[PDB]
Amino acid sequence: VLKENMKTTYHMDGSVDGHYFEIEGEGTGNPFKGEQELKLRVTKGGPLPFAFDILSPTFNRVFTDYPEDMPDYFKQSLPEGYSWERTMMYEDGASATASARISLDKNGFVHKSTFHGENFPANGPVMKKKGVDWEPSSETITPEDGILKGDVEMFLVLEGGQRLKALFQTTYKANKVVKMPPRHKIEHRLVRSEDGETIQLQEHAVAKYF
Repeated sequence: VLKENMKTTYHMDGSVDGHYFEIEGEGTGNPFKGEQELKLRVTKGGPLPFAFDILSPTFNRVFTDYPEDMPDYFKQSLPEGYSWERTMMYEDGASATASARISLDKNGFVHKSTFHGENFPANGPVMKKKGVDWEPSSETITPEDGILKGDVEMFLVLEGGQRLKALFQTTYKANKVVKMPPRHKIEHRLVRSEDGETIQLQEHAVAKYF
């Protein structure tokens, strides 16, 4: 079941323009408040030649503060969990796809993901490691049959305050029939920091009615 402090173990396999890498880590969060903290480590292919921010939204909508009367697609999917697939199109022609499965083991959540990135310009801000943080965002969640579609414009903040724009589209798929919500939005705030070789992420997400 689900408790007010849930742990996660993370593993990602990925590549960006031919550079293979793997990341492992741990998280804790309150899924009813929509808050989580993650500690991540590059275990293969480090150091990464690209800004970490292009990966950070891959690292679980169970951690969303949902109103009491709104159907919670992600919490309903437990214990079996859910999976998602995402495309990410940047304004400079770079593109990425990511996918993840969210399941449970004896300690809490198991988060397994892959990432594939392509055509990030060599002199662009991602390959120059100029990313600082994503802007807070508002993602439109649209039910279609038994799955959810997510659409969010994302803005990567660079050093100096310039933004790099991207369009994120996601399909969320529970393993079973759940009660579908209405069309709604999820507001996110994802913040990145570091402690030595450890990447730290914090997310707060809140579902809201239109």
